[PDB]
Amino acid sequence: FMVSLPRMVYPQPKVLTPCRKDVLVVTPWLAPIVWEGTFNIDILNEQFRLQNTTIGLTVFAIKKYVAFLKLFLETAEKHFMVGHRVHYYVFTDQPAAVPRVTLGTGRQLSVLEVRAYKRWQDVSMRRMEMISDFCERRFLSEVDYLVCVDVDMEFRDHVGVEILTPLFGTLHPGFYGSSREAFTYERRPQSQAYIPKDEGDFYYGGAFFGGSVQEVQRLTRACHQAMMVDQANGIEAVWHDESHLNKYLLRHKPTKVLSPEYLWDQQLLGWPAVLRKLRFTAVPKNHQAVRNP
Amino acid sequence: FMVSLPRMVYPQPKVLTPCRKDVLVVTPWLAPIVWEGTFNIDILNEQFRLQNTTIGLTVFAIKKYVAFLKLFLETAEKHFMVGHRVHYYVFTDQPAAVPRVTLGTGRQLSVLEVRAYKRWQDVSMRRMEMISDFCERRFLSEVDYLVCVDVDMEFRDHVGVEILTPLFGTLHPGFYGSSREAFTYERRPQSQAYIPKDEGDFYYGGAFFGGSVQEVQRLTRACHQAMMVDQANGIEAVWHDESHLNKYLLRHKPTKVLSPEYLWDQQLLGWPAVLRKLRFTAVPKNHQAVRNP
Ligand SMILES: O=c1ccn([C@@H]2O[C@H](COP(=O)(O)OP(=O)(O)O)[C@@H](O)[C@H]2O)c(=O)[nH]1
Ligand SMILES: O=c1ccn([C@@H]2O[C@H](COP(=O)(O)OP(=O)(O)O)[C@@H](O)[C@H]2O)c(=O)[nH]1
Ligand SMILES: [Mn+2]
Ligand SMILES: [Mn+2]
Repeated sequence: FMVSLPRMVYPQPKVLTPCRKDVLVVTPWLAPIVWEGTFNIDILNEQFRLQNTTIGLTVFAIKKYVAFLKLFLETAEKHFMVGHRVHYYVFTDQPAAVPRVTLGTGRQLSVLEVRAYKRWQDVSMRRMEMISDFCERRFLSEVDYLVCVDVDMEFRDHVGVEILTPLFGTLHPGFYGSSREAFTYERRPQSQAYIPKDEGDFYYGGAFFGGSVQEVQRLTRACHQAMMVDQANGIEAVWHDESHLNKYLLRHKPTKVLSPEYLWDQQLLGWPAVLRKLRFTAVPKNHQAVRNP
Repeated sequence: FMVSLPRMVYPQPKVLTPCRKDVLVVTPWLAPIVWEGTFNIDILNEQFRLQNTTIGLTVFAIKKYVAFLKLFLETAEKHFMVGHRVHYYVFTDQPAAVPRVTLGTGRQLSVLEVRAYKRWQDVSMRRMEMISDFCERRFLSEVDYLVCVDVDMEFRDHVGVEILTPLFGTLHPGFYGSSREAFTYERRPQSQAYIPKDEGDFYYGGAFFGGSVQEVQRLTRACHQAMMVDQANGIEAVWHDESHLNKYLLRHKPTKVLSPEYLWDQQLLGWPAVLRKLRFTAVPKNHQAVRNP
């Protein structure tokens, strides 16, 4: 914990030059918004390697979504926390369908067998319960941070220790330039996910969040308990786990926010100038086909 | 610790508008640089009041510097952490010379009697030993954060919970626009404070640093132990405690950096456009007169 950095030679920070002139790089509660140009990865790598950091990555591959694992894991090997200790946790109803992907040194993979729900909405929402539960089973004793992502994705560029913090969310790529009234929060007061039209900082994506194990256990437990209240009341939030994630992060502000570099869809949104890197991207899929037998 | 924010109405953060176009607002290790325009103090106040935060302020008033206490404490009452629990710790060789300043509710003051050294350099440097020591005597059991400042100063504007973080330093007002080779770090390899010409992020001021009690105890202990090594080797760093502070913060990066709004000298430097507020400022003094009998 008490550990000195070695001597390093790198460019001097420039106090009187903004690191970005086109985007917000800090939230109003002083959380960094992580864009390329904001960080020197050499300094961050040193800080996190000196603390012997282990990062857990959770991914759900239930029913037909096992098809996405090979690309997901291959590309994670090229781009996700390279040089750091990584533990992948693949949650699936089909252990035998997990592809045999070759891992770099210091990286391991565990297959966690879980039930499949019929409705895609329930598969998506029940990730919160399943993550919270495994926080006691394994994660508290095995990793320092958890990164919780969608599987229908691939890494195309660096995703590293710059994201690590007690609690982070990611700007949804559909909404980063939108006004809060256009955000697709849950708007029915009868749901635990309700956010009024005059509230909201950002629209966070359900496909990429994380933090310390303690903060992720808190978040996932809270979202699951809220879902259960909604279920008892006969209501399902408009965007499922993402709606609840958004309510949680409004009331418990994240300590870093990831830019849409970290959660993108090039088919739908192209490659705008404001994105210097496209790091973690959607794999094209046919919702109706892939979500049903 | 687990505490939800209430509903709040405030302006939506603007993802595609920088909060400052003229200054760096985040370090390359993703620490916020605190300037006006970077923070919504209403959100921060909520976060810190929900955690029932107590802030300790240490100040040394040794020998003739007791004269600075009345203005220092009066202006702290107007501007420093108003609304939060505050404990002032006045270190002095003359308990009876501490002025009777009226305090707001939830704010208290303790007088800590310490020895006076002859040389101003030693008075300044021995603050590290004295702070580290009182971390066990009182601070661990009494406060959450410590703010450690010069007494030859006055508050002129808000200094609040925006500064609070595990470890912070402040940009020295003489050097915030300077290249690292112009920084007045200790440049003799025989001193524990030595920093080579090609290293250094910022020139931090010895007059304003702080953090959690744990991190402040670490810092002050390390700087005192380094001073003692230098003393045994017959060398005194060029800028005394400030030199050692700079070496420490180079190797243990702060989690926030305060802009020179928080440490200014209007007589020497005026009021540049880049400073929207002048918060904590030098009181004009005659070094030779005030540092000697
Ligand atoms: O049949 C399913 C449906 C969903 N998921 C998981 O739930 C996540 C969220 O669903 P999806 O990616 O379909 O949501 P979208 O990105 O299309 O909104 C997926 O990435 C998978 O990890 C799954 O494993 N199987
Ligand atoms: O005789 C002295 C000399 C120094 N100090 C303390 O040490 C700090 C640092 O010294 P000073 O302010 O003279 O340094 P400068 O700001 O002029 O570099 C002061 O603010 C006081 O808190 C003191 O109390 N008495
Ligand atoms: Mn998806
Ligand atoms: Mn001073």
